[PDB]
Amino acid sequence: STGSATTTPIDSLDDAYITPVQIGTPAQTLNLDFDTGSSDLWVFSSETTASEVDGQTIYTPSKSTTAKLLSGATWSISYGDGSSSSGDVYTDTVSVGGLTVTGQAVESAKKVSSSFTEDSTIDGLLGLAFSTLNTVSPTQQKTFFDNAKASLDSPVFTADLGYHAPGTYNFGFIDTTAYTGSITYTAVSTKQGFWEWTSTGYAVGSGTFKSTSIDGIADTGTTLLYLPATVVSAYWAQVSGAKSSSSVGGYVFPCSATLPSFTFGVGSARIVIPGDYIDFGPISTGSSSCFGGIQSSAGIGINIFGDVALKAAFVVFNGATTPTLGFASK
Ligand SMILES: Nc1ccc(F)cn1
Repeated sequence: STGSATTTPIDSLDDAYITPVQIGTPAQTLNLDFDTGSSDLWVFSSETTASEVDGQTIYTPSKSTTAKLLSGATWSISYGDGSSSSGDVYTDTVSVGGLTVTGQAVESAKKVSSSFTEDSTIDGLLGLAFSTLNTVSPTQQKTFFDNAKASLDSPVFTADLGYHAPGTYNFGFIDTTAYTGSITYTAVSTKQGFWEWTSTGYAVGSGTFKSTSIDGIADTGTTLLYLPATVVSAYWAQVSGAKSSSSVGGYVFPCSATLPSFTFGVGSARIVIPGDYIDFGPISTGSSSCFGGIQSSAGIGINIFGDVALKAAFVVFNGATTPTLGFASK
């Protein structure tokens, strides 16, 4: 079997991507944030605190003839940005563009933090990292990918995020028309539960490539590219007027600048992120100071190849016996 769904940026800056997911019987379509950095499938629901719901579409388990309460199961999750959610668990039918999973754990939110409330376009998340990070207690649950894997034509899923454009999440196959050249595969460590790999280096604009090992995770759930301080300092040094701002919370640059590109290594292969992908618009409405898309990972504890980097490439999350990552230019 295979699945294919269109993923769409939530706004003009590509702050996040939403993909419609069908839940329950009859189908309840919720727009979820597919996150290769987490492992909980959670949704806004009929159980979410009224004041915490502001425009999102909710899942009503009582109206699904296939929804079953998972006795005594609860979940609670905290994310890198300080956001969080928690609640109870149902098992229900979940389909992503023609690919169906019966008995998939759907975590119904009883509480969501202010950032989820404020984001009316995101109805919940669909975790695509390794099931070892799933928060369901006392019995840990599996991800949508983990449950569908045995059935897929190939044990893979692909991310093809667009820059100010629609894109695709494919399950079970590799669309050879969606990329140029070849897919270069690289080793994955699942010890932290993430799609963790090692980049062979970087280049800033037309500058010389620095061969250096950068350990990080392929994370579609993180908007920006988070790299070591030395690397990020080398990038922003090429932009006139760029500076690290403690009040804003990162590197800022004059909105009138034309940003240099950023290249990262995948083995001998190179993925080029055009400069425009690194522009995250005014720091505050009407300001001429803009927020950078490449930020330091010094406060995080891990380098993050988020949407900024991934949207420059066709990405294969290969769930074979020994999992690996594939990257191609497109
Ligand atoms: N890095 C993040 C932050 C929030 C979220 F829901 C997922 N990933």
